[PDB]
Amino acid sequence: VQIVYKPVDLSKVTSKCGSLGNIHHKPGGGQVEVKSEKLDFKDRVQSKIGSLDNITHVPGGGNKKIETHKLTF
Amino acid sequence: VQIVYKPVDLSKVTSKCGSLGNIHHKPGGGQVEVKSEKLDFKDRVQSKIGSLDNITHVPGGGNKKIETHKLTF
Amino acid sequence: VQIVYKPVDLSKVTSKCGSLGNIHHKPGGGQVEVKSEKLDFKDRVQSKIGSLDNITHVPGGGNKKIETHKLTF
Amino acid sequence: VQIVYKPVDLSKVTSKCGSLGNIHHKPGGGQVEVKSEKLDFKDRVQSKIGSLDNITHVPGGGNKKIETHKLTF
Amino acid sequence: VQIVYKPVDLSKVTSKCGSLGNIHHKPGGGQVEVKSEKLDFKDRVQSKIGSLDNITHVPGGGNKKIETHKLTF
Amino acid sequence: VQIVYKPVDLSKVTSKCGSLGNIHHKPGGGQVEVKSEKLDFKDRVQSKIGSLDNITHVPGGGNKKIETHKLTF
Amino acid sequence: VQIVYKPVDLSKVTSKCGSLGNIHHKPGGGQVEVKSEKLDFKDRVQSKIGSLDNITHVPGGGNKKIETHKLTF
Amino acid sequence: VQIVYKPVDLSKVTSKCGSLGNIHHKPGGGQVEVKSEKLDFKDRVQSKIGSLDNITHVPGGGNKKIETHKLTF
Amino acid sequence: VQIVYKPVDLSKVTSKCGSLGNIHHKPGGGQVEVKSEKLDFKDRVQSKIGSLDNITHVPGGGNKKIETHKLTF
Amino acid sequence: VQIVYKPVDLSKVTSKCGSLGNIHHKPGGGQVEVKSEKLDFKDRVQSKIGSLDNITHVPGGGNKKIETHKLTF
Repeated sequence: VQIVYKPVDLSKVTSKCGSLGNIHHKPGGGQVEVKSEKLDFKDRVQSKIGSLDNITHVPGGGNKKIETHKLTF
Repeated sequence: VQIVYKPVDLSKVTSKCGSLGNIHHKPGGGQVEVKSEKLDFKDRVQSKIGSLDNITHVPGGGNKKIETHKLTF
Repeated sequence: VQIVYKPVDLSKVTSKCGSLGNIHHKPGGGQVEVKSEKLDFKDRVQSKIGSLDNITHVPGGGNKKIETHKLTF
Repeated sequence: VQIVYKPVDLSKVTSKCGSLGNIHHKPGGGQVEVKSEKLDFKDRVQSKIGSLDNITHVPGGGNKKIETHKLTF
Repeated sequence: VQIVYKPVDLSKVTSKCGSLGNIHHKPGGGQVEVKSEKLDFKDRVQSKIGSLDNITHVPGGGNKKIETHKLTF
Repeated sequence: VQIVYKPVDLSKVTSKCGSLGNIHHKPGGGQVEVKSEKLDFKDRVQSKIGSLDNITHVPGGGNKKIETHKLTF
Repeated sequence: VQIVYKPVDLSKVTSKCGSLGNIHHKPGGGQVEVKSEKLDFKDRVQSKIGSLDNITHVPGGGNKKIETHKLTF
Repeated sequence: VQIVYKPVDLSKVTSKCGSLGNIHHKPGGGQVEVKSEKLDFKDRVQSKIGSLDNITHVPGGGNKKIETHKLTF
Repeated sequence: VQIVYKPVDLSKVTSKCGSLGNIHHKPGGGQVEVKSEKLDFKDRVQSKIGSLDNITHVPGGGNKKIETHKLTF
Repeated sequence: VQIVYKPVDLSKVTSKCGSLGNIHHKPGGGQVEVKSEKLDFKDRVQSKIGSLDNITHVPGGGNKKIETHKLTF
């Protein structure tokens, strides 16, 4: 068996921006209550229990490229 | 058996912007109550239990390219 | 068996920005209460229990490239 | 069996920015209460229990490249 | 069996910035209370229990490159 | 002229209570914005401009008696 | 002219209470913004401009009696 | 002219209480911003400009009696 | 002219309390910003400009009696 | 003219308390910023400009009596 894998990639993900400007993120805080008894978990688990988060994310370009290659014989 | 895999890609994902400008994110906070007894979970699990989140996301281009290649013999 | 793997990649992820500018992140704090009894967990687990986080993220370009290559014989 | 692995990569992740500017992160503090009884955990576990964190992250470019190569015979 | 692994990489992750500027991080302190009884953990565990942290991170470029190569015969 | 003023008062304002009990006042905070230019005021003026107040008032009897007597000749 | 003023008062304002009990006042903080230019005021003026106040008032009886007597000849 | 002023007062303002109990006042802090240019005031003026106050007032009886007598000839 | 002023007062303001108990005042701190240019004031003026105060007041009876007598001929 | 002023007062302001108990005052500190240019004031003026005060006041009875007598001929 002969396998040739050559996925040539010539590419760009780009952006141009003059300015981003005035960004105002001003939340009132609220209130979060979470009640549970038993938390049992495993094997690739991501969790958030009870939160009040504020995220301001202002990159000067946040261009993203995700690529995967899988060859299984 | 002979397999030739050559998916050539010449491409672009792009943007241009003069300015983003005045962005105002101003939430009142509310109230979140969550009640449970037993949380049992596993094997690739993502969860959020009880939240009050505020996200302001203003990238100067957030162009995205996702690509996957799978060859199974 | 003969396998040739040569995924040539010529690429760019880029951005240009004049200025980012005035960014104001001013949250009121709220209140978070979390109650549980037993936390039992294992094997690749990420968790946040009870939080009030504030993140301001302003990179002068936060361009990202993620790439994976897997060859299983 | 003959395997040749030569994933040549010619690439760039870049950014240019005139200035970042005036960034103001001014949170009110809130209040976080977390109650539990038994914490039992193991094998690649990351956790945050009870927090009030404030992060200001302003890199002059925070361009990121992540790449992995895996060959399993 | 013959295996040749030569993933040649010619690349750059870069940034240019005129100035970063005026960055003001001024949080009010809040209050964090965490109550538990038994903490039992092992085998690659990272944890934070009860915190009020403030991080100001302003690198003059915080460009990052992460790369891994794994060959298993 | 003869004026006799003798408004005799025999009275009670009273209360009895076993217990008041469990009182929970838990507001989410909201947001108040007030804009004006010129505030000009005088002669017995009470005012509140822009507020977010929370009052919990639980007296163990808050019985009130208000009485006024005015004789003008 | 003869004026006789004898407003005899025999009275009580009272209360009895076994217990007041569990009182929980737990507000999330919000956000208040007030903008003005000129504040000009006089002659018995009470004012609050811009506030976020939290008052918990739990007297073990807060019985009140207010009485005024005015004789003008 | 003959004026006789004898407002006899026999009275009580009272309270009895077994216990006051568990009082919890736990506010999240918010944020208050006040902007003005000129403050000009006089003649019996009380004011609060810009505040975030928290008052817990728990007297073991806060019974109050206010009385005024005015005779103007 | 003959004026007789004899406002006899036989009275009590009282309270009894077994115990006051567990009082917890635990605020998160917030943030207060006040901006002005000229403060001009006089003649019986009380003011607070910019504050974040926390008062816990727990008297074992805070009974109050205020009385005024004014005779103007 | 004959004026007789004899406002006889037989009275008490009192309290009894078994115990006051466990009082916990635990504030997070916040942040106060006050900006002005010219402060000009006179003639019976009380002021606080910019403060973060914490007062715990727990008298074993703080009963108060205020009385004034004014005779103007």
